[PDB]
Amino acid sequence: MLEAKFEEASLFKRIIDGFKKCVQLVNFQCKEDGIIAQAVDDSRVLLVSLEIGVEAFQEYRCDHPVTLGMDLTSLSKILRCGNNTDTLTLIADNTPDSIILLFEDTKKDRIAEYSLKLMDIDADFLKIEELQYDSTLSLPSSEFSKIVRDLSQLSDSINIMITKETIKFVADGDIGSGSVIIKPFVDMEHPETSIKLEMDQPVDLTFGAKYLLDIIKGSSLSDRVGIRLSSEAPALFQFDLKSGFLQFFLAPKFNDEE
Amino acid sequence: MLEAKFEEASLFKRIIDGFKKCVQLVNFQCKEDGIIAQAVDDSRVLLVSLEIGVEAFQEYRCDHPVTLGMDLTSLSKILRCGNNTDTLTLIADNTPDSIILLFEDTKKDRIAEYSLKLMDIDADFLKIEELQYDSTLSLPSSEFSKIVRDLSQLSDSINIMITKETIKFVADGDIGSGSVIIKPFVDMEHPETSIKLEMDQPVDLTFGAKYLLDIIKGSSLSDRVGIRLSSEAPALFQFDLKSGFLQFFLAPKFNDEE
Amino acid sequence: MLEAKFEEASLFKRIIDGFKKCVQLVNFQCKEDGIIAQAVDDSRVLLVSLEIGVEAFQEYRCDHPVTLGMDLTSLSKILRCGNNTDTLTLIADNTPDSIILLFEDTKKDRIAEYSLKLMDIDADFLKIEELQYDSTLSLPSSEFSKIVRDLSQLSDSINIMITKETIKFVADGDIGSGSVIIKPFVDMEHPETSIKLEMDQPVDLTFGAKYLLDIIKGSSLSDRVGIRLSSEAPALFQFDLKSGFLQFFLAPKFNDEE
Repeated sequence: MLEAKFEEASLFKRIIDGFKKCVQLVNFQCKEDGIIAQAVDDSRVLLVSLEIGVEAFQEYRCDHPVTLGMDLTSLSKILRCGNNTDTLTLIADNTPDSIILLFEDTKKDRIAEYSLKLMDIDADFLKIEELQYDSTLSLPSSEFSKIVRDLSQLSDSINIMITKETIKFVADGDIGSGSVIIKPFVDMEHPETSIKLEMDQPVDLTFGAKYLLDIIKGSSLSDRVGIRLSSEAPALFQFDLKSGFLQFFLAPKFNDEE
Repeated sequence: MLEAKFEEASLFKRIIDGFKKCVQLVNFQCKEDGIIAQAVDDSRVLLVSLEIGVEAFQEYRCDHPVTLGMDLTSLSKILRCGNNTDTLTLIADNTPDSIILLFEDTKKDRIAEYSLKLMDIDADFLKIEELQYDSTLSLPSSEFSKIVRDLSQLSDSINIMITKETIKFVADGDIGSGSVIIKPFVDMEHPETSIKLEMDQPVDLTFGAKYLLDIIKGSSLSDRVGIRLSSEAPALFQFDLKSGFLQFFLAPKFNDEE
Repeated sequence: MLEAKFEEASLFKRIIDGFKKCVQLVNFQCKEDGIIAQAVDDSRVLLVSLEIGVEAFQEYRCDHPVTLGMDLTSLSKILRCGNNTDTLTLIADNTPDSIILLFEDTKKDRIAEYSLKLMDIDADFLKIEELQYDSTLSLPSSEFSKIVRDLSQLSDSINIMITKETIKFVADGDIGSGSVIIKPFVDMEHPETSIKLEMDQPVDLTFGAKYLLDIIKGSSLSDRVGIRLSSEAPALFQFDLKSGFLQFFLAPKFNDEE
């Protein structure tokens, strides 16, 4: 058996929106200590990796490990079916015929029960996070989202450049160009808004804006976004959940296509 | 002559939205005691039947009966032309060249007058309400609307099932399934929200979701919705107006297409 | 050099929306005393003419005259890139390679700099305002906008008719007709809302609704709209800026196409 009760369905809804772009079908490995899920896009340049621990649920129980393969368009369709604030419960049995999603509101009446037919997916799981990235920064998710959205209208390629205490986002395109330059600082009235940066090596990488636009919709899960960039590996964009994370690994455009 | 002054145009606007889906042209029989109107969809599985009495107007006068045949797309276009709160007045003469819609706001200046060319429709009027239905229920229009909207994304056929004190809405589809189960109760703090049910015979009927989605947009006219279901007749969905009603008769899917 | 600092980017954004409809590329002549710009639509029936004086800026400096030819779709794309309240600064040099747009918010950090490649446009500048128009009226921009939007759904041609103290807007079309009749008055509690009219000659002109819909989006720049109409010239619709204007000259439909 498996019973995972979210305190508010909105968290699961936004987690799956993190995947609803950018990728199609997903395996959800539920183990005794929580849920992991991974998904690669078709061009195989962006991996989405979710980890929800037990404390991020209001209740959680998994007797044996169980893998739930799900169509994200169909699961999203099912996930529009409550309020954001209803307690959504995932329920499955030993070898799962299908997953069962059980909503419940503050008015304990009229409980709604959906069921998603589970598909079969072959689980090629990737561990591609490095130990050392060339630079690490963190900034408010809102601010990263606006930078990406704005620059995405000038060209289809956004270029992130890190020098000593200087983070430069640039898009040069046919019509024109744009450049947002941010610098590290500590806001004392609100550590909400600070911009942290550790630079071990300057970086100059360029990413497709399609994918950065995909990545920034995790802003609805975390106040802040962590960006680990490296010339030797895909870049990592991390949104921290209440004891968990949603991660986007994105490969930069190559040298000759910059 | 005919002068029918709505206190607020929004009521007429929402009544015609009740028809703007699901059907195209409509006859409006205006008699000394108010307005009736009827309209069948093309597949001839859903009838929309409106009755507005005199008291639902702020003023009403009809010397002789008169039938106003109207294109609902065109009348809707005309009906976007004020505020929701302006006093809309229908005006016609003995044998009507066309209908005249006269708006007026709280600032008695700049009055706006539209005219809709009347068409010719042959009035095949249907009296298909039964005396006894197998079961009758009533529930808040908001709640019925959310049930229908949610379940409509899983399959194109919603199945209503009434057993002793148990009302079950179910959609099973290709991707998955959903089931909302409600039970009768009396809310004392708010009779707004109660769920009434009289069951003389259990029912198990299945309706096309296209049409239930059409039906639920009468939620903007009434706090509550009344559903009379029967295996021997089309189901009746009723929204009560201030001394009147908007009714949807919907034929269930047949036995072999369930 | 040229440095023109708007106190709020929203003004420039709305000015360019005034052009984003109805016309494609535009020359902006910046001289020592401010900015002028002109643009004709393809059918050559509507001219848009902007004049921003120095006081409409929070800061302004232009050493020598300079013409900035801009793609309005591309400049609009760039103009979605801040907040409405950031101080947008236009910057160019003696002979301009391209225009530079520099945003700045209340939080003086992270300043964003865009650049629009300038095109080459041949400046056929028109001075088509008359001395005497047949009639002049002024009314709230909101009210003119609603009249146009409403009447635009009945036909594609709106007909403005001015008699002694009577301003009549009419659209007769295939489906039906509509007519808004306004009359001059002075509101004392709010000169905001008054309707002024000087009639030297009655007018009966008819305008394509495509273009009136284009014209009314200047409502976001001025509380009021001034309409000079004449049978001997294109009609002039004027929105007054804080020491400036946005003007729409629109040729009426001819006599035989009324």
